[PDB]
Amino acid sequence: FSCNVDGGSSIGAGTTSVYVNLDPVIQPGQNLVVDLSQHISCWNDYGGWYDTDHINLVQGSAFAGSLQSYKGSLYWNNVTYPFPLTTNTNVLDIGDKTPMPLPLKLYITPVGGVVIKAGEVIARIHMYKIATLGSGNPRNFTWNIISNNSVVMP
Ligand SMILES: O=C(O)c1cc(-c2ccccc2O[C@@H]2O[C@H](CO)[C@H](O)[C@H](O)[C@H]2O)cc([N+](=O)[O-])c1
Ligand SMILES: O=C(O)c1cc(-c2ccccc2O[C@@H]2O[C@H](CO)[C@H](O)[C@H](O)[C@H]2O)cc([N+](=O)[O-])c1
Repeated sequence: FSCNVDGGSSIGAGTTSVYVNLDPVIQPGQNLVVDLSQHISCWNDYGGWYDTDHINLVQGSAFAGSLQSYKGSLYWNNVTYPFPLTTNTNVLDIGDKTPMPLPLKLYITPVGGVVIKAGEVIARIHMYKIATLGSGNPRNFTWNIISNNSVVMP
């Protein structure tokens, strides 16, 4: 099982930064929408749904410390969860060799000028993989989400 970010090197586990582009200006009462499906894609390394991979996001996925007061909802594979995650999410099965954009979005409500600083971590999303055959070769991933640009709110 592997993923990449913006079509870069293949990733089988571990921590990777994911750089996003956000609307530079938002109004009071407006949320930021981070569509991670545009950045992270994953696939099964055999194809044909041989040794199908089972992927979920993990309780403890959270905002960056600086943004701890923010509110959020996380969309994963047809379901929306409050963020930070206090439960794991549903499981997404991956079996094609052709990369699948991850069905992952984050909706962020700023609480408490600059609402997002360019270059700062926004959120840390933990992901778990286990496959079907043998031990399933469980793997842990972290996606550290970072904006390329600042966002301001009047
Ligand atoms: O385990 C890894 O860390 C890892 C494995 C592989 C890989 C490459 C070639 C063939 C099979 C591979 O892994 C198996 O894939 C199964 C179906 O997805 C299934 O996931 C199996 O459990 C798995 O062993 C690639 C990378 N990579 O980042 O390019 C990473
Ligand atoms: O090892 C497992 O069985 C397992 C691991 C994870 C996981 C994936 C990604 C990042 C962190 C993860 O678990 C945390 O690991 C901490 C120690 O490193 C620490 O042990 C935390 O308690 C733990 O939650 C998810 C699942 N899962 O089923 O979604 C299972």
